[PDB]
Amino acid sequence: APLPQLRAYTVDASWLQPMAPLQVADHTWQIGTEDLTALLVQTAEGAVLLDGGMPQMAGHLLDNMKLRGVAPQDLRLILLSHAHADHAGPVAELKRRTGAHVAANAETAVLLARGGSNDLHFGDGITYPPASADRIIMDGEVVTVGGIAFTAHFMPGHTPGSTAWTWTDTRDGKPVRIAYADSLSAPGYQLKGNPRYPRLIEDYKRSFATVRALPCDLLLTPHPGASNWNYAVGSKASAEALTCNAYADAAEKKFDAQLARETA
Amino acid sequence: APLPQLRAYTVDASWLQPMAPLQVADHTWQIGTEDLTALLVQTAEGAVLLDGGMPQMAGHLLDNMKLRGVAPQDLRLILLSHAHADHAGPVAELKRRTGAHVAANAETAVLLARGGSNDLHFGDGITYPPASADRIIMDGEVVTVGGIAFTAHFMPGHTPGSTAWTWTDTRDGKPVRIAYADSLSAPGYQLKGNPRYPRLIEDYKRSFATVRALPCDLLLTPHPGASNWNYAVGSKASAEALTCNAYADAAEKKFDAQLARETA
Amino acid sequence: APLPQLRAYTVDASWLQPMAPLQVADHTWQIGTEDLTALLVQTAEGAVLLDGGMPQMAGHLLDNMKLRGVAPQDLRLILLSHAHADHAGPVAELKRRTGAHVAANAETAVLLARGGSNDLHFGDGITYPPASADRIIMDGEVVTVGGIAFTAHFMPGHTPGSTAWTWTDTRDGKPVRIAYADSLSAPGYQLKGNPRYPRLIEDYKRSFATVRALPCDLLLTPHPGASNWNYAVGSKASAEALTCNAYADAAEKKFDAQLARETA
Amino acid sequence: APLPQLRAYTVDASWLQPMAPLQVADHTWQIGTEDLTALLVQTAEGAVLLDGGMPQMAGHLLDNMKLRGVAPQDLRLILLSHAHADHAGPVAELKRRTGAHVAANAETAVLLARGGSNDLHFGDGITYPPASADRIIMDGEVVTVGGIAFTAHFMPGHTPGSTAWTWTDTRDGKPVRIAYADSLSAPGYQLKGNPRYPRLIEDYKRSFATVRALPCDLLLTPHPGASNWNYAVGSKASAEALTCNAYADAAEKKFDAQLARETA
Ligand SMILES: CO[C@@]1(NC(=O)[C@@H](C)C(=O)O)C(=O)N2C(C(=O)O)=C(C)CO[C@@H]21
Ligand SMILES: CO[C@@]1(NC(=O)[C@@H](C)C(=O)O)C(=O)N2C(C(=O)O)=C(C)CO[C@@H]21
Ligand SMILES: CO[C@@]1(NC(=O)[C@@H](C)C(=O)O)C(=O)N2C(C(=O)O)=C(C)CO[C@@H]21
Ligand SMILES: CO[C@@]1(NC(=O)[C@@H](C)C(=O)O)C(=O)N2C(C(=O)O)=C(C)CO[C@@H]21
Ligand SMILES: [Zn+2]
Ligand SMILES: [Zn+2]
Ligand SMILES: [Zn+2]
Ligand SMILES: [Zn+2]
Ligand SMILES: [Zn+2]
Ligand SMILES: [Zn+2]
Ligand SMILES: [Zn+2]
Ligand SMILES: [Zn+2]
Repeated sequence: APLPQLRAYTVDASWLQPMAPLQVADHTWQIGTEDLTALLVQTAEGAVLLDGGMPQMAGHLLDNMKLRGVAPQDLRLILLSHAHADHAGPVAELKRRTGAHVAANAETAVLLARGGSNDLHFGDGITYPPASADRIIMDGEVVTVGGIAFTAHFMPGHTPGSTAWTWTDTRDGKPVRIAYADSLSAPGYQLKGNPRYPRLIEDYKRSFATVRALPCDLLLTPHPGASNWNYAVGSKASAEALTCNAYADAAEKKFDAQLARETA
Repeated sequence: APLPQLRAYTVDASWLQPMAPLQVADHTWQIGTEDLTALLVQTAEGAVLLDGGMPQMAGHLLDNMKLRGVAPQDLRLILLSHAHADHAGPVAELKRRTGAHVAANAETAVLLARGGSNDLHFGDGITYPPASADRIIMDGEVVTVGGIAFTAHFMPGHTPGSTAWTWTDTRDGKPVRIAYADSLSAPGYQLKGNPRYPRLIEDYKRSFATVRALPCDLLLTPHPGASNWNYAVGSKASAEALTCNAYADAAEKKFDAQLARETA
Repeated sequence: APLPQLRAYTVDASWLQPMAPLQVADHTWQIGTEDLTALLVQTAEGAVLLDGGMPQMAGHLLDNMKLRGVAPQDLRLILLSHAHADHAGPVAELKRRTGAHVAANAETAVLLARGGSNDLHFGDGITYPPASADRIIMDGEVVTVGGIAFTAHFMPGHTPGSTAWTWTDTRDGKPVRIAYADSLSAPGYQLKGNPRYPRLIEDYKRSFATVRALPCDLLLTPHPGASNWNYAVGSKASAEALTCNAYADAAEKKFDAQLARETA
Repeated sequence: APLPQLRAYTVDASWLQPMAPLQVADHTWQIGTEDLTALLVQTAEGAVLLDGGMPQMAGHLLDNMKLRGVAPQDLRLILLSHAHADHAGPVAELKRRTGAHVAANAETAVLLARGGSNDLHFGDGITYPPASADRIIMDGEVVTVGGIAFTAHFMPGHTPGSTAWTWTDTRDGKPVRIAYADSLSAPGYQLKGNPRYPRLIEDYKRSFATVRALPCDLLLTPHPGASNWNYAVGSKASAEALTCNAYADAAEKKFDAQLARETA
């Protein structure tokens, strides 16, 4: 009776289904897969990448950047929603091949430093190549690349360092406020009495109110289904997209029902 | 046509076949599995562990230490042959649960810090939970725990930081010189003209002569088959064990034949 | 006209004035200097150290532990108030010489990892030997060593990872609730409109209310003058010590007057 | 009798004496001070910096890069001779302000990671802001930026990770082989029987022969006096510069006389 073999982190095939660069605004592009968000922001002084999806998506992201006329040495910054294998996966390979820097808060940096290992809820079941954050960011801090200002909004819950990013782009000259809000889900998390996360419920509740008050005209999430984005239809992808109020309100209802069932 | 799924590092079942603590000398014990070496050294001032095998062997190692009367807080040091997933796997979990420190050289420390990712030959196919080395060790440096002196011998080749450890134990009062020599194999390595490792052949050749001159009465290797150890038979495990000369000479012949076929 | 020479972090002589182990409770001891707190907690399963003061105090701390019958290998844990050079100074040297582990939150860990460099308010003027945190701690998490439970209380302000620690000791069988609250001062900090710390005022205000509600019978601070401790008189050191209410209330008044003068 | 105050790392004023960009070859520039080398290499695809001198020289280096028409975001790589405070000082500040990556070997990376603390010979007397190496380099590995190939040559001795860099530039179309060899000095080092560095003498001797065989037409050293460079005279700076043979031969004679006096 030998010890069990290691089991690989397998996902649905749609998470690894590549797609062409879908345009979100004048400078914002979706360059990930159909069910995983990876936002590219093109400025005059370089490019910014938000999330990267699964670790094996590193080659696909560079091809889309090549399609948008972005050389690897033009990627200047990498911002993260939260440092899980399905979002910060290819960060390590992207740093070695692009010369880009990574900005994250202390909680995301320490989770990124150990490659998702020793997760508060998943243990070591979702490991990915570790990377190091080059700039430590605080709540409400502004990061500027090529004139576009990125304001950080801490929304702890899914991970201790879950961060939502807001920036103002344009759509035919008219300004649009984009809000890339992180996941508000707790899949299989022990909500009450968790010794690894004692104030988990208080952080989720504060994060619900944080997402409601985000300056947002167009909302995006790491998993596009959470905000009803459908990258497959391309032109009509943002048709049924939720607001920040509707996204946080629906997430809180599923959180309260989940908390009530945990006490049962 | 989606991107490929991640594939888990799977090994032969004998590598994960637990065994009772086999005695090597008065203070040296084999507490790993049948085909993976994990040496425990009991002193009066604490315990020292050499290697740990696969990551999922962390629970098995603590049970054997419990069988030998070693509490988790008595493990004081963790020494490594080389920082691969099948040898330094459970190092991260052991540090969190035992309060032990890890001593390794700079090359093993940087490979251990990124959890085996970005391997010079395997890329990211053999990732394990990352750990941090607490003490950086040089070639020929002595580490002393409870009166037993551990001398490091750098033997680069399999990994840039492959290290052999020598210490003198006893067997019924009579001293015996133990040499835990690292692997001298190059499974699928590009030996000549490797841009990631330009002086690979020069390091292997120097490591062959290094193993021959090791002060050794009893030889052990991370994979027990490399030195003809058979942990299954227990009492007669060291019956057909090789010398340091025979181990390095056989490894060099397989290396030269492999190098000659690579040029073909 | 050459560039300026580096300037060393110099303090008042009383901060470096060694003292004998002063007893705070049955198991709690002050083993630092006269104007710098370094708390030693002796249990049956090991010892815990809270803060260490200046970097050059590493030799003095081990001598006091020797006076209390604590060998270097008995120090099991190192807890921190905040990772500044005058409190977490000798942490790096203590880890190499004691085999102890360090527990801190993500913000204290990243500041400890870069040795106090790139401080949000002091830049690189207060660098100390860097150390690595072995266990990442969350708000309200309990750390247990030898039966004594240490509960963490995040109180950001002086540093982003300022932490207060509470544990219950005894004094002749009678239980006493000890609260080691971190500094609530902001010496020369830009409080309003700080780009490195946008929500600085909101964190201080929340930390003021956090200290008021600490379960505390006896209060201690990293700088003993902040809570009116006088380690010099020894037996009557805790005579005029402040409560948690009086400490947080006085710190908030000095904070409000400082904020009002910054707007002037 | 209080503990001693910290003492700052003070150097001669000429080490901090700024100078205008002196031209070494078509693409190689000296942009450091008069007695500290900091080499800038301008290519079409970016710029490469070799060493940076003292930590307080970060502002001076960016001004010279501005004089050469190099924006901060054009510095792509930072190479190091060895990670001491007087050579790798401003590496941490340069990474935060330029978006550049650092390439070094494992021994230089671990010394750079702890900011020069716990030095094998100087202890903690020469601490500088810590930085992290982004790419780990092996002996003989080639690093290419903008068409210029940088070959690494390990020459351990002054530090365990001392590295010499060779690249081929031009001087009016004619190619010139530049060799930036690291220091071969051992100021106050215990050469024989050093427990922190057992094979110190064997590494110096091997490094002496390594420098002799460097492909070199023009030699440069971190301290320009070691190779008889005089940056002050500008146009005639390379007048009396030594060869690789003369530099290694003179360093070995001073090493042998120093070793013979240590035995006395
Ligand atoms: C670690 O990645 C996740 N978990 C998994 O993929 C497996 C392990 C699973 O839980 O089934 C995780 O958390 N995500 C989220 C999110 O909302 O962020 C949701 C909803 C589920 O998918 C990813
Ligand atoms: C990464 O671990 C190893 N490789 C594998 O397990 C797979 C990936 C494989 O190569 O088939 C590796 O190297 N080892 C050694 C050794 O001699 O050290 C040998 C001989 C083969 O087993 C382990
Ligand atoms: C970095 O250490 C401190 N600052 C200094 O020592 C110098 C630089 C200084 O500010 O004069 C710092 O902050 N402390 C505190 C505290 O309350 O924690 C107070 C009140 C002042 O002393 C230490
Ligand atoms: C740490 O920096 C050095 N040492 C000092 O600056 C002080 C501490 C000193 O030794 O007097 C060091 O080593 N260098 C070298 C070199 O050859 O690299 C020489 C010759 C001396 O200067 C620098
Ligand atoms: Zn997730
Ligand atoms: Zn997810
Ligand atoms: Zn291996
Ligand atoms: Zn192996
Ligand atoms: Zn402070
Ligand atoms: Zn202080
Ligand atoms: Zn030096
Ligand atoms: Zn020097």
